[PDB]
Amino acid sequence: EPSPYVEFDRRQWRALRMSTPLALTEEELVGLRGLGEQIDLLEVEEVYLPLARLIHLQVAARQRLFAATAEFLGEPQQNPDRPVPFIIGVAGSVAVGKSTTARVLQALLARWDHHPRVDLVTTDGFLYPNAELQRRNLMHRKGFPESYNRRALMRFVTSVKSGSDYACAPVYSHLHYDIIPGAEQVVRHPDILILEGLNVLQTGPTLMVSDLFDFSLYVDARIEDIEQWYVSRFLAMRTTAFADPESHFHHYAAFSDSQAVVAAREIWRTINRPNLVENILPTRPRATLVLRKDADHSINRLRLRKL
Amino acid sequence: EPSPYVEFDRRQWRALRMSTPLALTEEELVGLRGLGEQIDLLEVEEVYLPLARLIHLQVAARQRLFAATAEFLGEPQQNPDRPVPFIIGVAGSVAVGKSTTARVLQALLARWDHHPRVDLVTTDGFLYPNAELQRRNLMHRKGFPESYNRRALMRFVTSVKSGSDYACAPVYSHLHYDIIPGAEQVVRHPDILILEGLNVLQTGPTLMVSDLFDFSLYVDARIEDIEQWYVSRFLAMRTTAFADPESHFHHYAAFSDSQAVVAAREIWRTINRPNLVENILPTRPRATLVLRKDADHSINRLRLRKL
Ligand SMILES: Nc1nc2c(ncn2[C@@H]2O[C@H](COP(=O)(O)OP(=O)(O)CP(=O)(O)O)[C@@H](O)[C@H]2O)c(=O)[nH]1
Ligand SMILES: Nc1nc2c(ncn2[C@@H]2O[C@H](COP(=O)(O)OP(=O)(O)CP(=O)(O)O)[C@@H](O)[C@H]2O)c(=O)[nH]1
Repeated sequence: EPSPYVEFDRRQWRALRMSTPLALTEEELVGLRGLGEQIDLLEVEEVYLPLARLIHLQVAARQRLFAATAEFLGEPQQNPDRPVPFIIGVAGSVAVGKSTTARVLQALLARWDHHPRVDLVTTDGFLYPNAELQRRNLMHRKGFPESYNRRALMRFVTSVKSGSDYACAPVYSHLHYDIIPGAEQVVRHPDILILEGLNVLQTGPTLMVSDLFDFSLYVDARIEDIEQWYVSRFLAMRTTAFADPESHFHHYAAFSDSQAVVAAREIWRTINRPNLVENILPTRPRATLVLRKDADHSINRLRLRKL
Repeated sequence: EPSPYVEFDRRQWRALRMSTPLALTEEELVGLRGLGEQIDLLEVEEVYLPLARLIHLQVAARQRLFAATAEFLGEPQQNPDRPVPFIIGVAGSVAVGKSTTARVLQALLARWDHHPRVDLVTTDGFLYPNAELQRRNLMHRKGFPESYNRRALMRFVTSVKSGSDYACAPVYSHLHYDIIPGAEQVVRHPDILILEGLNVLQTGPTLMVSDLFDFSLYVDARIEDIEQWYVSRFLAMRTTAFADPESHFHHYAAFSDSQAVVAAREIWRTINRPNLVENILPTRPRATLVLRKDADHSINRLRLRKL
């Protein structure tokens, strides 16, 4: 049975590091690591460094492709001070670590030669504001496809990849649980743009952001493990984020372990699980590379699309 | 407003012919032309020849891309006596001419230098047999996504593109309105494979045939024009295909003009229109190139995906 995919284990995958330099300290790793995430410098050596290699190889080859269409159109030859930006999508469930994965990947690629401008944008900024979610009856569907201004997101990525000088994305506060009035993230003709979100890999009756990806990543794990990571991280946040009297979720700080397990389980069951099953997981088959995590957060298997 | 697309008119498009040779007679054109289709050598010069150019340019550049992943995997370098087959998808409504478009495109590419093996497979062969359609209650949904063994189709294209020596597709009889017992089409490591069908561009919760396309075409026209072409061609077939006493639809030969208009309109309304609206048209936004036809069958506008 021939297949579009090839599976790896860490053994096999790490061999494809060749001689890529590790350009990242313990202190820097820390700054990118989210609460509960186990990633260390080893994993970055054996997992993220082959990945960065693969991407370097594909960036050049992906340029050929746009140049051919340029040659065809008889267009001015492509300004080397600004090629067509490489778009990378990073998807997966709440609590699976995908955000850390994208930050880390950003760090690795910013540290190539001649030092490529590598931007990272999360789809948080494209959530509808709370007022607008209330209007659409979606205050309990935050993270579902329809809780996003998908049109604005598509405008953004399309703006960037088409070679615009600058594009703006709004900005989300996790503290306040809402979009920040007046705040903008500004992205200026990067060489690489990484876009990270739950549903970035979605497809539809219209051209979407996944149709612009030159490369995509989906961070995966058994569903019960993710529930565990999610519940655990919720308990943990009682003394970090919820501890802030400003936090929209301050009332959670005073929960008992079991009150907090109960609350976390109910949010998992009513929001995050259904989203993962109905929307996120169906996008996995299209990802260039799946990073499979064992119950301890450790990436031990990988699935690559060779077709 | 930046855009993934660039629109052309025939004027603009035909200029991109450069100096591509026309390698096709009137007699050969005829043999590829379906009943009711207006395509002539002019249209092939001004429309199909830029298209063949664009494709030649992209075939080489698409090879870079697979070689990079090969370089990454540290794989044996790619046998030049057999590169990774270029897959082209051709979609659109019943009666819009897409089949002619694909035959013609096959002819043009088979007539390049060193003479590339260019296969053409229609998704007809992958219809479930009638007995099996009856079982699924789908004898009046022929052409809808679910009337196809999509799994077998995916196995086929995956087989070919992965570099298999041979792959087999079943074969459909239009005469008998059913799959032909024992019949196989055999495709042997072509350089280019064209896959033509109503829904080939569909997407889904699984990796599908559209995810293997390196290039896609969608032949388009105003919906009322296609109904007209369909109705007209149905009347016409009273003295061609239906005229055969063997034809599954022989009883249609004896219809009056207006009886035949009535029958054709009802099939349009109950089958072909709903399929076009619900399934085929939503795939248009993803096509590399849309070929837009005026009420006379003439391709006068084109939409290209530059992103
Ligand atoms: N204030 C607050 N922040 C949260 C909450 N849940 C998640 N976050 C933060 O918002 C972002 C969303 O995390 P999540 O959606 O689970 O994805 P993830 O990829 O697992 C996040 P990472 O890899 O950094 O741990 C993360 O940066 C996380 O630290 C919450 O309930 N309250
Ligand atoms: N025997 C028979 N053949 C049909 C009938 N309708 C279409 N065909 C033939 O089967 C194929 C399906 O045509 P259709 O699905 O309309 O697509 P198309 O791209 O417009 C076909 P072309 O470009 O060759 O005219 C074509 O080769 C056509 O000649 C029919 O009712 N009976």
